[PDB]
Amino acid sequence: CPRFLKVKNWETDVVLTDTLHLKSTLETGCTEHICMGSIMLPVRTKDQLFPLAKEFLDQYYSSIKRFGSKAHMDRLEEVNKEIESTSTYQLKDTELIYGAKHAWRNASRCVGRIQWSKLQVFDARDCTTAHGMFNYICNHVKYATNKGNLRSAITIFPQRTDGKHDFRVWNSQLIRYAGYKQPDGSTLGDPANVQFTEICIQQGWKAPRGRFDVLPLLLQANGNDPELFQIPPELVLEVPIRHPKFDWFKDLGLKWYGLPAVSNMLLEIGGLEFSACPFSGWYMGTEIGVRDYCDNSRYNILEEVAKKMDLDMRKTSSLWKDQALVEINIAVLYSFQSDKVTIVDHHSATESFIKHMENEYRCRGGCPADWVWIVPPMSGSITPVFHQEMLNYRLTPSFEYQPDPWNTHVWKG
Amino acid sequence: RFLKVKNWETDVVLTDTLHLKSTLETGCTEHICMGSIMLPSDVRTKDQLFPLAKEFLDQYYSSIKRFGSKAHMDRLEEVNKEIESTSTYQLKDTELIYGAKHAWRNASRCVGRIQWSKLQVFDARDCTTAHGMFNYICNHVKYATNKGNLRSAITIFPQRTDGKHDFRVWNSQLIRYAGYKQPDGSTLGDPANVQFTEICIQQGWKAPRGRFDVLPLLLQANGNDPELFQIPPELVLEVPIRHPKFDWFKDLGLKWYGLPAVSNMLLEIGGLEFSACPFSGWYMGTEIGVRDYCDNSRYNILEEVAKKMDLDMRKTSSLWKDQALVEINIAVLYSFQSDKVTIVDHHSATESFIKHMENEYRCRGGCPADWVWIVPPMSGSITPVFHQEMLNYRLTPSFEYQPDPWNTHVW
Ligand code: HEM
Ligand code: HEM
Ligand SMILES: CNCc1cccc(-c2cncc(CCc3cc(C)cc(N)n3)c2)c1
Ligand SMILES: CNCc1cccc(-c2cncc(CCc3cc(C)cc(N)n3)c2)c1
Ligand SMILES: C[C@H](O)[C@H](O)[C@H]1CNc2nc(N)[nH]c(=O)c2N1
Ligand SMILES: C[C@H](O)[C@H](O)[C@H]1CNc2nc(N)[nH]c(=O)c2N1
Ligand SMILES: [Zn+2]
Repeated sequence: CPRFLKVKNWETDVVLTDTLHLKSTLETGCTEHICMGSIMLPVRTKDQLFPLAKEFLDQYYSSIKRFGSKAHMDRLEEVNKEIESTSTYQLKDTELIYGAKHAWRNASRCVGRIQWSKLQVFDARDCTTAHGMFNYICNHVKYATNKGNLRSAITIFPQRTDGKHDFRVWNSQLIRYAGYKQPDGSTLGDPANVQFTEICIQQGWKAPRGRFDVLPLLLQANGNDPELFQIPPELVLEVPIRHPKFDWFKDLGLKWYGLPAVSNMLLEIGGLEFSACPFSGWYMGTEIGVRDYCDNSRYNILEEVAKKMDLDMRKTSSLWKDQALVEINIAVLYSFQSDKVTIVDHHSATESFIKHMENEYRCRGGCPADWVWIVPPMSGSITPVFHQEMLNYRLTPSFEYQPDPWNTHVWKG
Repeated sequence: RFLKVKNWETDVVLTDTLHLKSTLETGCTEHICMGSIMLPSDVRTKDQLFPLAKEFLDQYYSSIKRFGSKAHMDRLEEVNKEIESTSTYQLKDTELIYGAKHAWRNASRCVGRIQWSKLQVFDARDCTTAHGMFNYICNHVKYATNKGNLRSAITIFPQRTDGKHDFRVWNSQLIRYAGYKQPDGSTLGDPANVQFTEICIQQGWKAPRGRFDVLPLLLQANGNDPELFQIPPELVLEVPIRHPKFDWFKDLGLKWYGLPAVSNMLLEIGGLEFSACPFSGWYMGTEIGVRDYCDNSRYNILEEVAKKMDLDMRKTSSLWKDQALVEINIAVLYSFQSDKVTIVDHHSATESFIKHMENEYRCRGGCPADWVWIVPPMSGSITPVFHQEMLNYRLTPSFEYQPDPWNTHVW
């Protein structure tokens, strides 16, 4: 724990000094003997709860310039009594909004954080049933989509109590396409969603069995068995994919949804755990064009595209894969822009992230960042983040991973 | 303590036990990960040296299936006596070769390690002068180049003694191009070599002030002041860069050297330190086409190529940078292949490394790997290493960074 750590940008020689890392609480997974930097995935008693609450409230009252005020001390007193009496406590609306914005600010794997202070927070802590969850999520989807002019948002459902009454969205993302495993081993739709699609089918979903079927919401309230709901199609904004020069690209039959919305993570604020907290922003082009379309384990279209460009596919050293990859990503950006749906290219997004990061070092004393996730999955070193040294550490409030609900849920019947 | 790594493309999970043998530290802690830091953070004494020797001799004699044998114990005793008596010791040829091959095997930032056992080791421990060093290095360069059919090699000069008599190659690579300032204010040649080029000039180099001037070697023997030598031009194989479809590409006047040879690292074996140990393999295309040619702080040619292709350079979202990048890298590979000079593309190299990883996990119980360096600087996720979890840890024998000699050297 040196008081100071420096990071260097090897393109510009800009050096920054991190002090924020001293406020780090959680573990990284690394030790002095091993680095787990590329590892994807490396109730609560009142004893451990009041320090977490106090730490959070101190940060909140500092940020509003009321540290040590009567208001601050009264709040600490109030939360303390509430914890020792009820074993938990409730956040004020202001503290909830602060908490969610800062969990985003602290998200070291997110390149989009220049936007963190612009987040619409929907307080759904009065929700009690799956039907109510469905209503709240429809409203979030409509607000966030904004007819293509996307707005960042998060909807926060009631916190965990004894761990037996959890709210969960079983979908990993609010909008996703179904995947179907055929008897011959082939896959229709999104191969990554085969298992979840099967769960949905088992729960009674009638699958149209096409290549781009929007999955139903599977929603769990208060620890009850989850229930199926179909998002109104008119709320699901989609973009057919075409290419500005290649007129055959449309006949690939590709489209994607406009709203990226993560729904399987846990929001921790002041020791409290919000197990259902779907959040959404707008896409960076490579997410679709590189990963969704071109991962071997996803739609995997590099082959067909390269064929239609008539590239030399007999030797990898022709770089036919790289050539097709670029065209596909051009087409995604082109399509979204043409239909006036918010999207950002990986050049713009990484450039903005560097400006954000430098701003954060100056005003906050640091910006935790995961290089392995921040660097885009194509053209890495012609973006500025590639050459930027980053320190990764964990601040709270935070977004955390949690087990998949189908592995832990106790079925009521 | 027994760690698992998962491939998220194939769902294959491997179990690493080799990390438990890790000696050196990572830079990371439980509170902060320094995985993206390029460089995280004086003789050895008698007491420090003998356990290092034993650890090494133990793994050597294990490797030849004679662990705990008479010859094993005999060698341990002999080295022990030699250290006690002379405060250092000398490696047997067999041990030197083993150690060098395993330093490569342990290089966590190297994607090319499937080749680790096929390394030609040149023992230059009898070298005493800078002229001797020059001769050894010329022979290395000729052997490794092999008229375009490259062969991996390392040349190992005398080990550090009291630290006052270090052998050093002052160049960071055996072959690189000069960089010059401008009254124009711009930069001619390789911008990353302006400082070194000035030192060469200050030491008396006659610079032709061109865009691709092979730098002279600056060689330091036995702690003496470094001396200048020019590598015979006919030993430095270069490749003119042309494109298989774009006839205008040759007009850029681009070329690059065929031999990638690192000369500024320190080789540690059994606690002994070899401060001058140039090694060489063959290029992966992206090294030249992505980094050397398109880094903004390097030859920075993206804009020029983009213009020749007549792409829309008004908006970043047209991905004109990305399109030019691919074409530049197509040309590099095409040029090397056409001139019959060994090169590997990033798809081929990363596929090899995945096979090497699986081999190492199966027969060794792990493979230390730095994902940040192993994933190529373009088209990351369409190479298999992107989806491969890797554990990074430090085994010896190893190649280590050391301070640049011009900051340490007392003249
Ligand atoms: C507003 C525009 C945004 C952009 C352009 C953006 C960009 C990205 C991208 C490209 C990723 C990587 C996704 C992946 O590879 O699976 C990511 C990850 C992440 N983002 Fe952002 N994001 C945005 C908004 C948000 C918001 C509103 C939140 C929360 C309130 C957020 C929190 C996170 C978190 C927690 C991750 C890690 C995801 C994981 O571990 O699976 N982001 N972001
Ligand atoms: C024979 C084919 C080889 C290939 C294709 C290959 C590939 C690579 C590449 C692409 C890098 C990254 C270099 C950079 O970005 O600056 C690298 C680094 C490295 N390689 Fe290999 N290499 C080969 C041979 C060797 C040999 C023969 C040795 C040692 C005897 C070696 C040891 C290392 C080390 C220590 C690094 C890290 C160097 C640093 O930290 O700057 N490699 N290799
Ligand atoms: C570790 N990868 C998790 C994963 C795999 C496959 C697909 C996804 C995924 C599916 N649909 C939407 C997303 C959106 C991710 C995201 C979230 C947010 C808030 C913003 C943004 N630009 N991107 C991811 C995630
Ligand atoms: C951290 N980057 C150090 C650096 C910066 C700029 C240029 C270089 C460089 C220059 N010339 C040759 C190299 C060769 C690296 C290498 C070594 C070996 C043994 C094999 C290989 N394929 N590639 C690197 C290295
Ligand atoms: C800051 C970051 O660590 C730095 O730019 C690294 C990234 N990955 C790299 N990977 C390789 N192979 N070579 C490099 O020089 C670098 N540079
Ligand atoms: C094993 C490795 O950590 C894994 O493939 C990571 C690499 N970097 C990533 N980066 C982003 N943004 N998203 C990802 O899913 C991944 N996957
Ligand atoms: Zn680490």
